[PDB]
Amino acid sequence: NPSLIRSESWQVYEGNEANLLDGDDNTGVWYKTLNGDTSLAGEFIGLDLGKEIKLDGIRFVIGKNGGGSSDKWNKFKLEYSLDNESWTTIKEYDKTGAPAGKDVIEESFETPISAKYIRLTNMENINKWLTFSEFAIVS
Ligand SMILES: CC(=O)N[C@H]1[C@H](O[C@H]2[C@@H](O)[C@H](O)[C@@H](CO)O[C@H]2O)O[C@H](CO)[C@@H](O)[C@@H]1O
Ligand SMILES: [Ca+2]
Repeated sequence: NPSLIRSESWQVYEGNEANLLDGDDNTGVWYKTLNGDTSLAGEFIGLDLGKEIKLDGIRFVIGKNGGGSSDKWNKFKLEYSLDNESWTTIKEYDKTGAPAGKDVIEESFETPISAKYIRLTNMENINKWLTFSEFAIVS
C-alpha cells in the first residue's frame, strides 16, 4: 500500500503518523512546526505510491477535532510526481478563515492521472503547527 511522506522538519506533538492511514477520520496527528512555529510555503504531506499507478481520485482529510483543530494551511496545492523531484499542480486551494476542524479534500479525476507520488503542499507561510487525519487514493 501507499506509504506516508511529509516535510522532514515536522515533529509529532500528539497522535501518531499511522493514524493518517488507518481509514478513520476521527484519528489524526498534530505536528509541531519549526521556524518559529511556522509552516513555510513548500512544506508538504502525501503518499509515495510505490510504482507509477494511474489514479482516479484522492481523499485527504486535513485538520482534526479538539487540539490543533484550527492548525491548518490557508493556501495549499494538490500536486503529483513521477520522480519526487518535479511536480505538477492539479489544483490550488485557498481556505483562509474557514472554520476550524476536519476538512475532507476529495477529488475525482475525470481523466485518470499517472503518478508515483501525490501530496498536498503549502503555498503560503502560516504561523501555525499542523493537524491532519487521513490520506487515501482511489484507483
Ligand atoms: C499546544 C499549542 O498550544 N500549540 C500551539 C503553539 O504553541 C506553542 C507556543 O507558541 C505557545 O506559546 C505555547 C503555549 O503553551 O505552546 C507551544 O507549544 O503555537 C502555535 C503557533 O501559534 C499554534 O499553531 C499551536 O497550535
Ligand atoms: Ca485517521
